[PDB]
Amino acid sequence: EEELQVIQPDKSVSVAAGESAILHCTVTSLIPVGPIQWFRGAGPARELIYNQKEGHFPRVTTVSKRENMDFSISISNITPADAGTYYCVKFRKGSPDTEFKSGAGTELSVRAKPSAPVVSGPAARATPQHTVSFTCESHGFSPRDITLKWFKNGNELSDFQTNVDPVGESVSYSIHSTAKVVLTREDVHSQVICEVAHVTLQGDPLRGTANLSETIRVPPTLEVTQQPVRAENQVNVTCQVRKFYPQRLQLTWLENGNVSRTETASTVTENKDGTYNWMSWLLVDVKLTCQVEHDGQPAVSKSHDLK
Ligand SMILES: *[C@@H]1O[C@H](CO)[C@@H](O)[C@H](O)[C@H]1NC(C)=O
Repeated sequence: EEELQVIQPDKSVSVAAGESAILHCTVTSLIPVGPIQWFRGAGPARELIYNQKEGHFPRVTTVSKRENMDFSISISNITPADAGTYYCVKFRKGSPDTEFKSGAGTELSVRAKPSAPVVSGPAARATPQHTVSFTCESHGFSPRDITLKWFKNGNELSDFQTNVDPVGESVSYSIHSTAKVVLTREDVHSQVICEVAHVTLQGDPLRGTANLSETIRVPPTLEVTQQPVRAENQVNVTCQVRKFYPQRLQLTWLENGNVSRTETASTVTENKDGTYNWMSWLLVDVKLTCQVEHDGQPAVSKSHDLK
């Protein structure tokens, strides 16, 4: 009978997060007498995973009598934090029991899905033809390999920068990406999309969206005119506030620098591009000024004179 050998037939095992991992180990001899123990890591600070003779290991279960020679284990509910190299080790009986021979080790790698991509646009709004940044973020996947793409309404974008961290080794990875997007006057109904592809994903990439309606500001055009009034000594003066977004607009009517009336747009019409239209009118050497404050921005105004 040849001397006891500890045999770990698998150099590496790959498990999906949440599943059970099987770590195989068989010993060739029953002598010398002593327990088999499982560890993660070797040398300094190795972690006891299972002890055949005593203790509680709820996650550990035996995969196989006194002539038992198979010491394979199963570990339930795997997480990325279980990744590492596992060693099956034979000890000689004693108090305490001394180490005798170690298996060659089995590397356990764990597969985790990326989290749903979160897309954030800038803090303040911008007008058409401005460039704005969007950030995309996804965490906790392994392996490190991943693919990130950006789209604006279906067209893939190219102007972006991506980072995966750690650059070094870890159990889970994160991805962070920033894309530069040029706003047009048609973006109220537009959407920016960040999609990630990973092996743990059954064909369909995870997507994160951001609606440009939250980011765009389209300033109103003003137009002040005068209408025929039946009664004499009266003129209908109108201000048309057209094609604006969002719908937050305050309008003050002025008479030679004197506040005649203030108003908030309440019932607007909508255009095909998602912007709104509104109009205010009042019955009146004299100047009339239609003064507008759109979405908390600096007042703009058109002035008009009396017949
Ligand atoms: C002033 O003109 C507007 C725009 O045509 C109209 O809707 C409004 O009713 C007019 N005011 C009066 C008193 O007719």
